[PDB]
Amino acid sequence: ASKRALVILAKGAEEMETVIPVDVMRRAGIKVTVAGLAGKDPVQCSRDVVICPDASLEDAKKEGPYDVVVLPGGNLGAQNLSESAAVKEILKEQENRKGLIAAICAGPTALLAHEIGFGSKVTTHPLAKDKMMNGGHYTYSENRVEKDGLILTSRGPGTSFEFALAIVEALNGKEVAAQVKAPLVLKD
Amino acid sequence: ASKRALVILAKGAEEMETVIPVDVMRRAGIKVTVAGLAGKDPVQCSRDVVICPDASLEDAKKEGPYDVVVLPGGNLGAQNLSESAAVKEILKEQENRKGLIAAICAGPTALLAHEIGFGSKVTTHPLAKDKMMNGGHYTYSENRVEKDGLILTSRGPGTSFEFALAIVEALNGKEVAAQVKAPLVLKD
Repeated sequence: ASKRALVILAKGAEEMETVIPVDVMRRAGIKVTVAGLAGKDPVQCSRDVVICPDASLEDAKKEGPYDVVVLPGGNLGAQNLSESAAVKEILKEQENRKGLIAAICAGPTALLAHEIGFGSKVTTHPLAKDKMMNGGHYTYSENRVEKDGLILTSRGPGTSFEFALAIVEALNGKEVAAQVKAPLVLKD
Repeated sequence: ASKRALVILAKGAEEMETVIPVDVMRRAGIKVTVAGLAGKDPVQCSRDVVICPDASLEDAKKEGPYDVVVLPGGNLGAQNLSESAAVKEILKEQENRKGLIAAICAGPTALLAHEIGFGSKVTTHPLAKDKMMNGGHYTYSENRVEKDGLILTSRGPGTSFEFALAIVEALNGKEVAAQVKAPLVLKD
């Protein structure tokens, strides 16, 4: 009866956009797997924070399905996610089974690379808008958090808490999200 | 001409309160050393995020002095910081040379354990107030960020961005903090 989350961690990922959702989701009782794109080895994030993943993406792929797949941002991290065939397979499968897909900042540009969720309203970091909108396959939003169907997007490191709590609300409901939120000392 | 920051990382530390200041400070051009209390080995944080430190605290101690010493929160992380003699030596030295000391959430309780900054106005996480105020050696504040002399404190994971930007402003000034802040997409 426990929900499961997959966080895909690639070199150059924004470590704040990786750790906040993982932390907040585990506070909500969600079983989170931080899967290294390139294997089990430690991952050097965009600001040189080094994180040890829980598993390789190859191994975590076999232990699905997941209720949410989370794509952190970071320009170079998002590029690595966009070039990976394993990520394409995971996202297409998740879209087919109508599971939740969550991406923040530059992360949503991986959805375009893999042709995921065309026609959805999405947001990105302001600096990633032009890349996300190449071809006009999505409709752009400036909301700090945007959810259209099974596609949940957010804008930047400073929206990471709202992004993470939106996932919790989608998976575990509004009451759990509010309980998890109070001890964090968030402003609004 | 480069400012230097020391972040002391112990088991049970709150990984969000560790990664946000490190990331934000490196965005500000500050040279940050994430020093493992127990050595160079990876550190399991409070929500099971595993971080590889840049150096052992023993090694980082020799490469001082630092313009700021940063103590993350996390109840068990703060207890480990409070029991460490090496931390006592670093903090007392930092206080004598009138360097900045920054602690967030449960982190400020390590200041009480090591008799640092008595008489200062400080804040903590609401759940750590009673422990911080044992003996009445400080004056308590409910501000999200509190700075009294060389003691800078903050309340919780949700104040981590404001806590980190206050450090940048103290070290590099108000203009740099504002430049670093804009791309984060913070609300206020």
